[PDB]
Amino acid sequence: KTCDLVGEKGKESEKELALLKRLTPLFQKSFESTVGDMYSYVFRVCREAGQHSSGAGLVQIQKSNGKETVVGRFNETQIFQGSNWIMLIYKGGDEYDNHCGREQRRAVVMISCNRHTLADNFNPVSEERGKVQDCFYLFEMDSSLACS
Amino acid sequence: KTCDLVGEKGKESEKELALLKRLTPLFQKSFESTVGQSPDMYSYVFRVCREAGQHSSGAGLVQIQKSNGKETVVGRFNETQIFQGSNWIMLIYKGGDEYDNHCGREQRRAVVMISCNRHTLADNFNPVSEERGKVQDCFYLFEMDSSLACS
Ligand SMILES: O=P(O)(O)OC[C@H]1O[C@@H](O)[C@@H](O)[C@@H](O)[C@@H]1O
Ligand SMILES: O=P(O)(O)OC[C@H]1O[C@@H](O)[C@@H](O)[C@@H](O)[C@@H]1O
Ligand SMILES: *[C@@H]1O[C@H](CO)[C@@H](O)[C@H](O)[C@H]1NC(C)=O
Ligand SMILES: *[C@@H]1O[C@H](CO)[C@@H](O)[C@H](O)[C@H]1NC(C)=O
Ligand SMILES: [Mn+2]
Ligand SMILES: [Mn+2]
Repeated sequence: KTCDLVGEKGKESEKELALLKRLTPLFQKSFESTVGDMYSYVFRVCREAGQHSSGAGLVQIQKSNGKETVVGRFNETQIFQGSNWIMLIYKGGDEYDNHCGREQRRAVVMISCNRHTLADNFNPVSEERGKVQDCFYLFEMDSSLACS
Repeated sequence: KTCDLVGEKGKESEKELALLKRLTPLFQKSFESTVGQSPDMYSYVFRVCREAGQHSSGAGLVQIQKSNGKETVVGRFNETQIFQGSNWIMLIYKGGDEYDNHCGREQRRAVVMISCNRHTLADNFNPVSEERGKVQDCFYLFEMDSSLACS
């Protein structure tokens, strides 16, 4: 299984399919947040990032008790690009219980161009959980694949 | 009138409210860019939290057909979303005019990626692309530079 885009299989956006193809070299990799807090984050491109076979593309692990929360699933992927960046979004994460109208969590990853690395510097920016809807966890990473 | 964020008054995001305040210096400005070839040549006009249309439609970004001057609303500022990263700000206007034959006839949407540029308050507004080949979540993408996106 890989990233699933909106639309029927084989009928998805050619623009999105092309971007997934471009990021293929990153599928085998795993990315983890730094700083050594309370939560750690693990992110993968179109592959299982969690340890519970939940279909997670990005997970949040609470350090004190090992709780793994799915932030976004790769079976609900959106991907687009600009001049020197690529935005990847995984929807369908575990539902909130007291924020955001109890909607499913979502992960938004901004990949910026960096000619010096295939991929690195992955880290969370912030979590927007103060809205009535359309909340999300925001992350950033660098990759030469985002360059033009 | 100004940008309206999701949620009733008092239930809006503290982060979005602060970002909205930060963008104030851009409100008085207007941006334009002409792209495409006839009969599909368009003039895109964009404004931050202010009317961009030549008529009171509440448009934040409009697409003008150069052949007849007809305006199509890409996004309305009464449906604004704004967030920022380390050296960029993303602004989204939903509620544009509905597609008639694409994207399940959903309302158009404008996505503007504002990148940091320490040399200008705002410049280089440029239409990037239009995604109208999906069953949902279609959008028009634009880019622009602004020192306000610098951290
Ligand atoms: O589920 P509620 O009670 O709304 O709490 C929401 C919070 O849960 C924690 O376990 C983390 O996942 C936080 O990032 C999240 O914002
Ligand atoms: O309205 P339909 O028939 O779906 O066509 C959609 C197209 O219309 C044109 O006037 C422009 O606004 C294009 O950017 C848009 O993609
Ligand atoms: C994605 O997977 C989850 C978990 O099995 C499921 O609940 C959801 O319906 C799936 N969404 C899609 C794209 O069908
Ligand atoms: C956006 O403005 C239009 C124009 O009247 C309106 O139909 C729509 O309800 C507004 N969206 C919101 C946030 O209610
Ligand atoms: Mn909870
Ligand atoms: Mn039409």
